[PDB]
Amino acid sequence: MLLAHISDTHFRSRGEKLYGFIDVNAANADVVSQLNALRERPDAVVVSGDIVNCGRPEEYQVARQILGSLNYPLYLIPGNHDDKALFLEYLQPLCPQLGSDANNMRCAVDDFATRLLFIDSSRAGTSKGWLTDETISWLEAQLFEGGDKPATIFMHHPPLPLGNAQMDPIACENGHRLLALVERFPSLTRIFCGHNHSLTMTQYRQALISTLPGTVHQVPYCHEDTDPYYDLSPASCLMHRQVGEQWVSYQHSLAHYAGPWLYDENISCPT
Amino acid sequence: MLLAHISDTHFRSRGEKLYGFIDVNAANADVVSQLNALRERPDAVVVSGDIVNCGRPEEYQVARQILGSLNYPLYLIPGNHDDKALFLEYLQPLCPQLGSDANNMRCAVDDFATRLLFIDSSRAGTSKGWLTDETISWLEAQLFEGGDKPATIFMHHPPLPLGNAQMDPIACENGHRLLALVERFPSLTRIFCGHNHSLTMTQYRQALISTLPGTVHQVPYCHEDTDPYYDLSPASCLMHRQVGEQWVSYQHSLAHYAGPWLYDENISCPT
Amino acid sequence: MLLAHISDTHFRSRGEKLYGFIDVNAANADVVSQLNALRERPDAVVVSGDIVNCGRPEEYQVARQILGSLNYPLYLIPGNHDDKALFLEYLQPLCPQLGSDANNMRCAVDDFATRLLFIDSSRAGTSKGWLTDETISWLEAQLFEGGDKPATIFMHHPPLPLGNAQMDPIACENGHRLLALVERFPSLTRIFCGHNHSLTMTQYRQALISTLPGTVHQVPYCHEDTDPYYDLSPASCLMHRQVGEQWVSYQHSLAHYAGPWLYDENISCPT
Amino acid sequence: MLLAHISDTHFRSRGEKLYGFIDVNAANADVVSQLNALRERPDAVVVSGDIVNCGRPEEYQVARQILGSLNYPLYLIPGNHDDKALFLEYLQPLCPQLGSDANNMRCAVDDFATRLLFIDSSRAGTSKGWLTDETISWLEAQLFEGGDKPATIFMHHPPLPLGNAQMDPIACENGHRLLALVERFPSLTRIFCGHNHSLTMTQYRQALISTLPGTVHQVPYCHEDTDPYYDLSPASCLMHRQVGEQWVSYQHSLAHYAGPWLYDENISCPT
Amino acid sequence: MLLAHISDTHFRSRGEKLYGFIDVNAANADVVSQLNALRERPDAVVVSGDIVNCGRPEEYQVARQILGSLNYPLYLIPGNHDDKALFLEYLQPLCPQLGSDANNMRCAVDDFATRLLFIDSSRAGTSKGWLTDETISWLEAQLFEGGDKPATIFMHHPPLPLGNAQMDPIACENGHRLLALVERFPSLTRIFCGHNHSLTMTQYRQALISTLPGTVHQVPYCHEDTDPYYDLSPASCLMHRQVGEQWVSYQHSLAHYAGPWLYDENISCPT
Amino acid sequence: MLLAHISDTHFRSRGEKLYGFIDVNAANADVVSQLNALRERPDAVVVSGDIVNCGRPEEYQVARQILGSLNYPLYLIPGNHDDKALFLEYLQPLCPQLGSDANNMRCAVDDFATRLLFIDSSRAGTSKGWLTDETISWLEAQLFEGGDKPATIFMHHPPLPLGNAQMDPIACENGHRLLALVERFPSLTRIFCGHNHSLTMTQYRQALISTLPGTVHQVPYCHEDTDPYYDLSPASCLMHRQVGEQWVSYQHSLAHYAGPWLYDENISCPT
Ligand SMILES: [Co+2]
Ligand SMILES: [Co+2]
Ligand SMILES: [Co+2]
Ligand SMILES: [Co+2]
Ligand SMILES: [Co+2]
Ligand SMILES: [Co+2]
Ligand SMILES: [Co+2]
Ligand SMILES: [Co+2]
Ligand SMILES: [Co+2]
Ligand SMILES: [Co+2]
Ligand SMILES: [Co+2]
Ligand SMILES: [Co+2]
Repeated sequence: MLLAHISDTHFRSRGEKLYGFIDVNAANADVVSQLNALRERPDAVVVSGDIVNCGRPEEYQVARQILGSLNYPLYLIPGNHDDKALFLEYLQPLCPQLGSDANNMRCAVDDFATRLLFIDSSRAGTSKGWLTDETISWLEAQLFEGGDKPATIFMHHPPLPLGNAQMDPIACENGHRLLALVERFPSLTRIFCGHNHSLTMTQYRQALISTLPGTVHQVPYCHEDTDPYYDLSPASCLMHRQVGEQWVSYQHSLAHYAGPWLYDENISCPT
Repeated sequence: MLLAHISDTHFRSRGEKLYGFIDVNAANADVVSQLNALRERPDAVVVSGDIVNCGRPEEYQVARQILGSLNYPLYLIPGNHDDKALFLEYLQPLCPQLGSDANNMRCAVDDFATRLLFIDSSRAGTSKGWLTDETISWLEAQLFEGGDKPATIFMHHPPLPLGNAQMDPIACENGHRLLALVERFPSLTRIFCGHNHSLTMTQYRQALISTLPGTVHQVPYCHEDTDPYYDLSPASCLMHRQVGEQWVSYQHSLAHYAGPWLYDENISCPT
Repeated sequence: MLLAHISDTHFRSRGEKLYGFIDVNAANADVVSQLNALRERPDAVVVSGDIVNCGRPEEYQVARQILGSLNYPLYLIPGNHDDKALFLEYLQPLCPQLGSDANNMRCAVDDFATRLLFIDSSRAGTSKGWLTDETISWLEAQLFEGGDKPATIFMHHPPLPLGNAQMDPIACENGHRLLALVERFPSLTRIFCGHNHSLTMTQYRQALISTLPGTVHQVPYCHEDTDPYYDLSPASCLMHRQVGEQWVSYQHSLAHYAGPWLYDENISCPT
Repeated sequence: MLLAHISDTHFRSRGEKLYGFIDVNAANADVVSQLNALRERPDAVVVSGDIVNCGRPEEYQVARQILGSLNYPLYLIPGNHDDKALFLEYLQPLCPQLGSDANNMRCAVDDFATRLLFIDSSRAGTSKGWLTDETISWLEAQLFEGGDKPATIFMHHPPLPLGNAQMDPIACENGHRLLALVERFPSLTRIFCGHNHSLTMTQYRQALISTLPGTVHQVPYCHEDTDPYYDLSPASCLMHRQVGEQWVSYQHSLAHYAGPWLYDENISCPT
Repeated sequence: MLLAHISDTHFRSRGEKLYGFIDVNAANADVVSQLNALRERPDAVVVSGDIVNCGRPEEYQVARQILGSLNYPLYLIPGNHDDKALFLEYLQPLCPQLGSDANNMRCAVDDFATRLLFIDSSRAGTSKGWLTDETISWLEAQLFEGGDKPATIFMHHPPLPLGNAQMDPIACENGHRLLALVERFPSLTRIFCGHNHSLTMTQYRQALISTLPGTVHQVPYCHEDTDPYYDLSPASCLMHRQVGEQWVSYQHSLAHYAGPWLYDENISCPT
Repeated sequence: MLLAHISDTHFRSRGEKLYGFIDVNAANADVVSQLNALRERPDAVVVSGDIVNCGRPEEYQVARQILGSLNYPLYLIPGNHDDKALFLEYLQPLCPQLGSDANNMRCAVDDFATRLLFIDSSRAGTSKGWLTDETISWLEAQLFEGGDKPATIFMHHPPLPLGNAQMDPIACENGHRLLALVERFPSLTRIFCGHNHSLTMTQYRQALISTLPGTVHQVPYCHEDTDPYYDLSPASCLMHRQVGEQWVSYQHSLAHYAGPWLYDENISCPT
C-alpha cells in the first residue's frame, strides 16, 4: 500500500484565480503531473479536500478534468467549500464507490492490510464540520465487522481542537462522536484531515490524528491571533506506506527545489 | 508549553560550507533570527540534531555562537555527526542539565504538563543509533517513578525502521528496547527524532513517533533506492504546544515566501 | 490621515495579460489583498492611475471588480490610458464625488488637516497631459476658499520636465499653469503624480512634487536614451501620513521578500 | 550634475556576514560593480551611511577596498555605526576634503549649479544624531556666504521626527537647529539622509527632506510598533541630477529583475 | 545576415496552458518582446517549430497574433505537432513564400551570402519525420542551381539518430535521404532542427547539424532511459551571423538573469 | 565514450568571491556534486578552462580540492587566467599525462573511438592565445601518425575570429596555423574551446568548432559593442558522447529548475 494523499485543491473555474492572483488551477495541474511522474508509484490518490473553492459547477468541471488526468484510482471526499450535490454529479464517476446518495457519501476500502474509511464531514450552510448519526453508525458497523484489522479514517474536518485560533472554531463541531469511537475501537489507529491547510498532528489513545497542508496555499497556526491569514508557503502532501506492521506517513514536497545530489564522505568532511 | 523543535543543523567551520556549496551557517543564523523574532514566543528550543557536521572543534565554536544567540533556554542532544566529548565541552554551558559526563548525556524536564526526556542515541564510530544499557534503565526509571504525567522523548535516531532505504539501516539498532518501554508504559506518548531530515511519522501503541526535517538540507524518502540523496527542498521545524490534555505538533516553515494576506469572503467568490 | 497611494494599475480585460505576458490583473489583485491586509490601516486608497491599459469597457469591468474589493474608500483619477466616459461609467460608483460630468472629473476632500485635491490631467487623443482652464479656475477657487490650510494635489501627469528622455515629451504639456498656481498659493505644498512609473521627486518653492512607481511594471529614467523601455523591477506604493504638522510619505514595498527579523545588538556585533 | 547616492552599506569583516546571514559585503560589491557599469555615468558617488556595522578596523579594511573599487570620486559621511577616528583613518584617503580632524569631518562642494554640503551627524556612544556647536555654525557660514546658489545637505540622521516608531527616538536630537537654518535661508532646498533604511520624504518650507533605502537590508516604517524590525525588501539608491533650475532625484533599483523590453503600441492593445 | 532562430513554441489556445500549468502563451509573448527589443537587430526570425501544440485552429489564432507582433520578416516551418492545412491558413500570410500548397510547403532565400533552405519534415498521423521525394528533388535542384554558394537547411526533425533514448525513435525516419544529399553537395554546410527541445549538435562531412532548445519547456537527453521527460530548464535560441566566410551560431539566453556588469582588472584580482 | 566537458571555472582563494560577489567556489562545488551525482556517468571530465582567476597558489589550493573531489578521471588544460608553473604544481597530480614540463603541457588520449587531443593555448603576459612552434608540430604528428581514427582537440582559446567584439581580439592569434591542419587532415573533426564563456559554434571544412559556456558567469556575444560585459545567465556544460560513427555534443544545464514531469498525450491535448 502506497498512498499519495493531497487535499484542499480549491479549484476555481476555467481561467479564474483564487482571490484573483493565486493560480490554483495551474498549481494543481502541476501537482498532478508531479504525482503521476513519481518513480515509486502509489496505488491510489486520496483527496481529503475542499476540492473546489466556491462549489460552483464550472469549478467542478476544472476539477474533473485535472483530477481526471491523474493516472491512479482516486478516493475523493467533500469539504466545507464543496457542494454535496455537484460533487457527486461531477466527481462520483472518478470515485464510483461514493454512491448515488449525495447526502451519504462514504465508503470502505478493504484492499490493503489497513482498511481505509472515507467519510463526509462537511455540513451545508456552515464552515464547521458535522458528523451525522448515520455516518457514525456506519462507522461503528465498519469497525465491528473489521475486527482486529487496523483502520484509518479520512475526513475533511479535524475531530478535535488543535489550539489554532483561526481554525478551531470551524473544526468538526461534534468531533467528540469520533473521539468516542476511537475509545471504543482499538483497531482505529489513524485519522487524516484537510481543512487546516497545515501539517498539524496529535495522538488520542491508539490514534494518530493529523491535518494535511494544502496543494496550493497554506494557513499558519496562530494560537491567539484570529486574523484569517493564508500564505504561499511551500506545499507538500503525505505519502502513506504500509511498512510491515507500521503505517508510515512521510511528507513529500510539491515545491520545485535544487537537487538532489549524492552524499560523499570526502566532500562532507575535507582535510 | 510551547517548544520550537529544530534538528540536524550540521554546522561547519567559520570559513566553510557544507559540501562546498550549502551555506549551513548562514541558513542556521537565519533560522535563529527567525525564531527569536516569532510573535508567539516559545518557552524553549530543542535541537535533536547532528549539531555539527564533522565533530570538529571549530564547528562547535560556530554552533556555540549561533545557537548561543537564541533568546531562549535550549535543550541540546547529539547525533552521529557529533563528538560526545566536544559536544559537552562547547554546548554544556548552553544546556547545563546534560551533566558533566560526556558518555551519559541525558536529562528530564518537569516544568510542563508533559514530562520531557532528552537522551543521546549516538554511538562512537558508526552512523547507527544505540541506547546504552543505562540510558534504557534511566528511561524506565523516569516512566516508572513518573505516574500519570505523560512523557515525550527526544532522541536523534528513530527507534524503529520506517521503510526508508537510506535511513533504516542507520536507525537506532536496539530501538526495539525502547518500543518495549512503550508497550509497558501507557504514559509514554511522544517520541521525536532527527537523523532522517524528513517529516515521517508513525504510531506504535499510544506513542506518536515522528522524525523532523533538517534546518537546512533534507533527505528524501525512497523505499527501493539506496543512493545517498540529499536536496534543498524547504526547511521547516516543529512547534510543540500543550493544548489542554493534548500535545499538538505543527509544522512551521522556515522558508521565505509570499504572504500572508487576509481571507475575504467576497474576494474568495466574486459575483 | 493615512493614505495608501498606488497608480498605473493598467488593468487588462478578463483573461488577458499586459503585452501578452505581464499578468497585471493578478499582480493588482495581489496588491489589493496586500493593501487590505495592512496592520496600520489607511483611511483611504488613492489611484492616480492609468487605471486600465487600453480604455476598453471589458478592462473597466476588471478594474471595477478588483478595485471594488479594496476595503477602503477610494479616490480615483483618469490617465492618458483611460477613457473619460467609461471611467465615469464604471468607476464613478466607487468614487461618487467625481461627478456626473466625464469632462470635468475632479473633487476636494476636506476631512484631514491637509485638504486633498483630485484632478484630471488626461487629454483625449494624446499621451501628453493637459490642464484645462476650468480645471485651473476650480483649483484657484479651492485654494482661495481653503486659506492657510495646506493642500495637496493628485494628478496623472507631472507638471514639469524631470529630465526623463522617454517621459518628458509626454509630461503635462501646459504644466506651467500649475507651477504658477504654486507660486500664487503658499498653502499648496504637495503634488503627486503617476505616468512616469517611477519614484522621481523634486521641489518648486513650497511644493514637493513626485511621481509614483507603478503597481506592476516600471519604466527606468534615462536622460538621453529615448527607447521606450519598461521593466519588472520591484513595485511599491506611497503611504501618506499626517505627522503633526508634517505631511510624510514613505515607500511601501509591494514585492514579496524575506523577513522581517528583529535587530539584536549581540547578533549585530558578536565577540 | 549626476550623483549616485547610496547609504547604509554596513560592511562587516572579511569572513563575516551581517547578523550571520545577510552577505552585505557581497551585496555591496555587487552594488559597486553595478554602479560603475552604468551607461549614463554619475559625476560622483555619495555614501551617507553607516559605512561599517560595528566600527571595527577590519570592517573599514573591507569598506576601503570595495568602496575603493568604485570608478568615481566619492563623498563619504559617517553614521552612528561608524567610528570617527577609524572612518578618518581608512576612508579619508578616498575623500580628502573631510579634513584631518576626526571630530569635525565636513565639507562643501562648489563644482555644480547646486552647492553640496557634507556633514557628520553621528555622536559617540548613542544612536541619536547631534549637530555639534560648530557644525551648525559652519552650515550657517556656507549659506550666509553662499548667496543665491542653491544648497543641498547630506547628513546621516534625519533632522526631524518622521512618525517612525523605531527611527524617531534615534533621529538627530537637536535637528530643530537645522530646521531654523532652512526657515532663515531660502537658499537651502534639499536635505538628504541615511539612518532610516527607507525612502521617506517630507518638505519643510523650501526644503525637500528625504531619507534613503539602504544598499542591503531595509527597515519598515511602523507608526505604532516599536519592535526593531529589518527585512530584505528590494534595495535601491537615489540618483540626483541637475535639470535646468531643478534638482531631481529618482530611485534607481539595485535588485536584479526581468527586463527591459520596448513598448510597442500594437502589442499593448491588440485587435 | 543576422538571424534569430527559435523553435517549438507549442502555442496553446487563448487562455489555456501547456499541460495545464506551463504558460507557453505568456512565455512566447515574452520571447517576442525580448526579440524585438534586441540592440543588434536580426534581419529575420526563423521558427523551426512545433508552432502550436495540438494543431487546433484556436491555437493558430494565438500563434498568428503573437508571432505577428514580431517586428521582423518571419520564416516559419511546420512540425509533428502542427497541422499542415491550418498552418498554411493562418501563418502563410506571415511567411508568404511557403506557397499555396499545404502539402509542399518550402522555400529558398537568396538574400544572404549563404542561401537558406526551408523544408517541411513533418508527416501526417505520426511523430516521426519524413522527407518526401518531391522535397528531396526540390532540394537537389536548389543545390545544383546554387553551385558553390554555401547553403543551410532548416527542418523540424533531425536527419540522424543523436543517441537520445526518447527522441531518436521519433527522429526523421528517412533522414538518410538528406545525409546522402550532404555527401552529394559540398556547398550544403548547415542543417538546423527543432523537435529535440535541446541544443544537441554533430558533424557529417562538411555539415554542422544541430537541434535547438525550445522557447519554453525543454527535454533532457537520456541515453538509455525512455521515460518521456520534459522540464522547465532555461530557454534560449540561436543567433546566426555571417562573419566574413564563417557561419557562426551563438546561444542567446531567453531567461531573465542578473547583469551584465563590466569586467574590471582591479576588481578581478585585488591586492 | 561519455565526456562531461566544463570550462572556465575561475576559482578564487578560500575566503574570496569573484569580483567580490560571485561565489565561484560554491557554484563549482555545486557543479562538482552535480556531476558526480549524474545517473548516466561520464567516463571522464574535461576542464578546458581558466581553472583559476588570478593565477594564485591559494586559488590552485581551492581548485585542487574541489576538482579533486570529482569521482572521475580528469583532463585539465590551462587558460590565460592560469599560471603555467602553478597549474602543473597543483593540478598535474590530478592529470599525470600533462607531463612535468610546464611549458609543453599537452597530451593525447587513445582509449575511445575518437582520439582526444589536449593542448595549452595560453601564453604568459597576454590574454591572447598562441600555439607554440612545437605544440603545432606535436598536433601534426598526432594527425599524421593517427590514420583514419577521428580526432578532437581541446584548447582554451578559439582558433579563429567568431565576430565577438570582446572575445575576438583575444582569440588564438596564430590560430590560422591550426586551421591549416584541418585543411590538410580530414581526420580532425572537432575543436572545442573555453575562453568565450558562451556556446558559439561554426564549421571549417570537416571540423565542428565550438566554444563553451562557463560553469559560473557568462559573457554575451556583441558584434558592435566592445564594453567588457559579463553576466550570470544560466551555466551549463557540454556532454560529448560517441554514438556509432557520430560524435554528438549536447548541452547539459547546470541551473536548478522545475521538473522533470512525464509527457502524457491526454494532458497535452485535453477534450
Ligand atoms: Co475547509
Ligand atoms: Co480548505
Ligand atoms: Co544523523
Ligand atoms: Co543529519
Ligand atoms: Co500615463
Ligand atoms: Co502608465
Ligand atoms: Co544609522
Ligand atoms: Co543603518
Ligand atoms: Co516535434
Ligand atoms: Co516540440
Ligand atoms: Co580565457
Ligand atoms: Co574565462
